[PDB]
Amino acid sequence: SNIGMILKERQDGVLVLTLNRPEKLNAITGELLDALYAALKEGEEDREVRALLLTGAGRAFSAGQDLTEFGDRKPDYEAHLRRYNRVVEALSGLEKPLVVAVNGVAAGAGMSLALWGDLRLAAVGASFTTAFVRIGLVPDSGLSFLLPRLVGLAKAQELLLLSPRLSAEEALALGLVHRVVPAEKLMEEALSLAKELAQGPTRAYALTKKLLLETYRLSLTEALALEAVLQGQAGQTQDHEEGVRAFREKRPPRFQGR
Amino acid sequence: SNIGMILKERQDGVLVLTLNRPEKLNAITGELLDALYAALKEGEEDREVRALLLTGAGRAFSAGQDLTEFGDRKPDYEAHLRRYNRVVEALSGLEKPLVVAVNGVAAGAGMSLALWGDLRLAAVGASFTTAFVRIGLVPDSGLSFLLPRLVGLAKAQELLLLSPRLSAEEALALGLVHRVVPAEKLMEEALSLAKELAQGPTRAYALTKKLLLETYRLSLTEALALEAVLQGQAGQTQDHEEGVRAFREKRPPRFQGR
Amino acid sequence: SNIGMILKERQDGVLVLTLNRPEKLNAITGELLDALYAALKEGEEDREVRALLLTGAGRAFSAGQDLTEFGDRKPDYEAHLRRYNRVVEALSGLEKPLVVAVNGVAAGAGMSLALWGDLRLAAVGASFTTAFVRIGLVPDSGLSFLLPRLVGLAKAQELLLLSPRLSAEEALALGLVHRVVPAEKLMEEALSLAKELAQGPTRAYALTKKLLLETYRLSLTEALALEAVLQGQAGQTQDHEEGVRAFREKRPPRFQGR
Repeated sequence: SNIGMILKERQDGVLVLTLNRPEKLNAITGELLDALYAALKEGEEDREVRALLLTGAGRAFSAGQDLTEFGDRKPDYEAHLRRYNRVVEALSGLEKPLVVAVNGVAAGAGMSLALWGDLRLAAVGASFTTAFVRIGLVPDSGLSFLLPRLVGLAKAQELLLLSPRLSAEEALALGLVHRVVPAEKLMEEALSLAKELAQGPTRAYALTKKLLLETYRLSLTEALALEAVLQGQAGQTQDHEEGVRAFREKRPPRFQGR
Repeated sequence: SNIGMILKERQDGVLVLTLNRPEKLNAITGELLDALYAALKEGEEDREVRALLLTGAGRAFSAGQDLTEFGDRKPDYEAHLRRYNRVVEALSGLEKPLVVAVNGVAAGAGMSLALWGDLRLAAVGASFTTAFVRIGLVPDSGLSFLLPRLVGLAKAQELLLLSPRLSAEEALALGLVHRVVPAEKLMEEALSLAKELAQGPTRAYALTKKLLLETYRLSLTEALALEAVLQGQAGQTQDHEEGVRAFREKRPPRFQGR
Repeated sequence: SNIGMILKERQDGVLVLTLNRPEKLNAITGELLDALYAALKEGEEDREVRALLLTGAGRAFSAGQDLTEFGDRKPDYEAHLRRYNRVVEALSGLEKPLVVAVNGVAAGAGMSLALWGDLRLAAVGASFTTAFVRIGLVPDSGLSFLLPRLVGLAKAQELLLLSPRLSAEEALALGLVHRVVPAEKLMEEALSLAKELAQGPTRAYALTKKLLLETYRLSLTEALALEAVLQGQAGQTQDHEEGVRAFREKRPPRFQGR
């Protein structure tokens, strides 16, 4: 066990975060979410970290909200989500790339959290279930935002209203993940990809993520203006100067994340 | 025939609505749309109804607008659509799940209407054609909203600008429908699914539909806030209390739609 | 060579535009963009033009921005994009249909430009690479707007963050293009399609493009209102009157683009 249930380890330029309540299928609590927030913040502030990798301990990625967090009192989910929505905000705006390695079941808010990865891998055997509807709830933790963007509205309707269990291979066909790998190889493959990202142009990744997060709500005119502003920022980086020299020399760039 | 051209029948918890102008391929008129509005309203108000099913009589689902509704006068489609857009608003915001059973051709506004189903089935032999461009018109009745969300922008461009006729099997591959079934089994299968939905958590369905309708225009911050508000509502339902007990007991929930 | 690097030729009702810096893979410069703007404007103003076709000379469609346009000075990409974003605005709002024929590599802003076609064809052998990230930049020239709409967010993340090279066949599977044809047949097929569009209801195409450009940022209510306004305009065209007569007579319509 560990206090706060988020294991942390640095491998090169990668901060590896592991959801660690395996006896409860990494069920989500406010305590866990505070620890996840703190770990994301530490990774973003750490100049030795250029990428993050998120996975689960044990057989699950996460089964979603721990229903025992709430008393027998009529629940106040508006207040709970207003308090803990900052964690989704933190994932959404992370200024470093995030790889997610889905090692087992991802259900409810566990599915929400997994889908915040920029690049997502699943083990053979892993699964995704929206789950909320089976207990009379709506999608939360950003799932109503992410799912239609990732899989389109037609599949989002079916997945949310009927809550089927999806295999890793079905997840891959829909865009819930980018790659499926055998369970014994998932962490090796996810870490290799995270290490490659940790050598990449971290600022260009950060700014690209911002453009993607906003794309659907902007007019074309607004999107062009935002592209201009963020490209202005990316153009002033040391990494852009390096990138131009490496292309002229037809060699690999040596990026530093600034 | 029936006055207003919308047949209504209740089977258990399902209101079955049938477009009924088969001699004109269920062509849409203002009269028909007023009758459809009234039937949707009655179904939403009826405490014995937990789901709706929409289909067509005869060989078509609907061939779209009846061009004979308009005189030889220069038409005023802005005024016509401003008057009848309330029917699309009613479909979009329905606080009960809607199944559509596409029994034959769905063209123009008939395609628009079919695509408002939450879950959509087509018969083998049915077809979808955007059609508007073939008479020099633009998509209406919400088709410009729904089509890019359901099939993505690339397919929406082709479907709208070239107006190909799509088979049921092509519709399934694009996400225009969720299932294809033999013509003789379509109503049995669509009714079975509607009856399953009529046993489900109707409030969670209603509130999920609201999140989906708004998802693309919201910022992540706004989407999180709306998730919090609607989850607060879903959390106060009798069905959520039931859903938690049924999960703890690992048995099927017995939902009532409140 | 030609001054401004945009070849122009009219074939029937089609203005054919060819990017013409083949020795530099049709690399984009401000000079080229001014010439492209001017050619789009001339085609839109020309009453003998009902469709446009855009392609590249030589082995590339376009390799994107010419990095030699900028001095050794710290670049100001915000000012550069604010100046040249009008060209993307011009493509986005074109009141005639645009076919793109991707004859070879489309990278960076060359990929951006190709994806503004309403209908897009690629040669066998052509390729698409987002490219910006390889020099530490973000997507520009509307690519952050178009790519998630065309391929969905999951594929847009991978394509932008990892910048794989996509084959024509991969592009087709994602929706980056609508058709793949042998290199020796690309211009014949693209011209045939452009000529068909040049016989179509040009106003309905123009107004449909406007609805598509706005669809994701509008509420359903706003989208319905915009459908009403634009359908009102389309309904007053000579082509709509023709379209109704041709459907009643079950013969091909003879559209004029007004």
